[PDB]
Amino acid sequence: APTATLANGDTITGLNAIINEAFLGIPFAEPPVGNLRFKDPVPYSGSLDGQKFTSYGPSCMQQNPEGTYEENLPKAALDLVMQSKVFEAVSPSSEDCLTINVVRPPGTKAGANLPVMLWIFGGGFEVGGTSTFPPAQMITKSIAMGKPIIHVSVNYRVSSWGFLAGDEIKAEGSANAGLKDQRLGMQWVADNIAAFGGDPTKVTIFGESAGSMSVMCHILWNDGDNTYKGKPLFRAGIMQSGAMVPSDAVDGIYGNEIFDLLASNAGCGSASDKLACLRGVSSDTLEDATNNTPGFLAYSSLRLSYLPRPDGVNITDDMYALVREGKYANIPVIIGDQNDEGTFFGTSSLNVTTDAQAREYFKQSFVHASDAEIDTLMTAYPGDITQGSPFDTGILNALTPQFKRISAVLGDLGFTLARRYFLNHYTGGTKYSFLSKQLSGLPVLGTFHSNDIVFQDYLLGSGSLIYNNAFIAFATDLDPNTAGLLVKWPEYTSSSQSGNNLMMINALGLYTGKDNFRTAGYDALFSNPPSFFV
Ligand SMILES: *[C@@H]1O[C@H](CO)[C@@H](O)[C@H](O)[C@H]1NC(C)=O
Ligand SMILES: *[C@@H]1O[C@H](CO)[C@@H](O)[C@H](O)[C@H]1NC(C)=O
Repeated sequence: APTATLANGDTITGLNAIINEAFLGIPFAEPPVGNLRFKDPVPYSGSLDGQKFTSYGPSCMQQNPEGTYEENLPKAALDLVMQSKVFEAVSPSSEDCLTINVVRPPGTKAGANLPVMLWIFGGGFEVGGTSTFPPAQMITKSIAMGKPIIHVSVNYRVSSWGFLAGDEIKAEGSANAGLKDQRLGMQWVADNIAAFGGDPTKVTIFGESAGSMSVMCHILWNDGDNTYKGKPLFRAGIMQSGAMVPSDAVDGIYGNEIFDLLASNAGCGSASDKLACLRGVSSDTLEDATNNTPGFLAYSSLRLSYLPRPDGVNITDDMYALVREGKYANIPVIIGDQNDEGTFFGTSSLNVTTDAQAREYFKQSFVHASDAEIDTLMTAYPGDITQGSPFDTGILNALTPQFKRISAVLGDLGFTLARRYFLNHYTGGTKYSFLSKQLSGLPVLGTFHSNDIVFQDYLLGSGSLIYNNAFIAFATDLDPNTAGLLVKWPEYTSSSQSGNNLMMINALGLYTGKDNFRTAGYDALFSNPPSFFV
């Protein structure tokens, strides 16, 4: 059985899985229960000496997503969403969930000094666990290419438990507990990964969906100061679908509104101090109260109930303003998207069939947008069913007359043109961007949000060349191009550059292209980015 002795001298045992060795379920913070609820995580004080860490612990508490998709998707599309599992609640779950997991090449030991890939999971900041993202395909591929890596994944608090907001959270200085969980997991790696064979100065953080939005928050955290004990906590970042979070400050209208609603639902509506009251209620009361605020696949969709918000302390301002003001870590980044990011989210508003209904849906999801702004938005993404997402499928996939334009707006603001805005203002390091069209022709969803998880962790396809091989090459060497792929990946300087600046994936292989599509959407959306915050 593998062993490792932590920085403090505790010797722990892990698991020999033949194709790798796993140290699963190590606690890194005190259980955030009772009056530690919603507060910053506290370092685990306690001995792990003599203990065995052979299985994943429970995930943190999950919010029910509230989707209807399983009755509107064709069997082919549905089979693939079932597989990524990013839109499902994980089980088992517990408030005592803050554990970290280290998975390494067989025969690895202290002094091997391998690059470390730190994975951050993320379904809508409301669901997810580390147990649903198998490290074995990434590790087996790293060994095969002679660039072995260690895979570390960290649990963090999602939903009310991890991202409650409003005036009282703000006053107490407890905003964005979930991101602080991740950050403390990063410090733990800085202080203990050398004992497992890793090199703390070679950490690349990567994630997909809310986990990718998290990597962006970590680049902007403390105005871009990512150092811990005179060293950087990470040297590179990979963002699979997700850039800045389009959100109002922690004490803005919706953060407050969801707080009041949750406190009433938990039976704290008449408390003078609602946080004290919420730390008093039972785990079941808190879970039920949370499940009475909207889940991300409900009609509110990406007007998310729980998500990272600027607090003036650790995320000091509006994340678009921080990016154009240069307040970020200076690291090399890979950031990319699936071609049809918003189609899965489009299944939430399938009762919107007319333009007037569409106008009301945009006006209620974006409360800061003026009519003029909503008018420009609907001109940039017209009703014309050939111009929506799944992109370039003509008259196909139009579940409703508005499904494809709502899907185009959600995909772009949430993920695809938010990446372009970052790439056009980030000068912190070399930029590499990709866009996948691997699943072209898949009915209703196209190359949908989270399909990369299947080809990164379960199956091999043209996309695995980027999701495994290029990402291991980037983690090791800080250049994707050492993977030795058939196509050379172009460095991205800006969307207006001459020449191909995007690595692209189709059903058969890789090729390059340009990030110059839907410029009208990009100007409707990002001329004044606050107008479309939630
Ligand atoms: C948040 O910001 C303050 C400085 O404003 C700092 O003292 C604190 O440690 C930061 N928290 C984290 C988790 O980095
Ligand atoms: C669609 O359904 C939601 C509830 O699921 C409702 O609140 C909303 O107003 C409906 N919109 C239209 C245009 O029917």
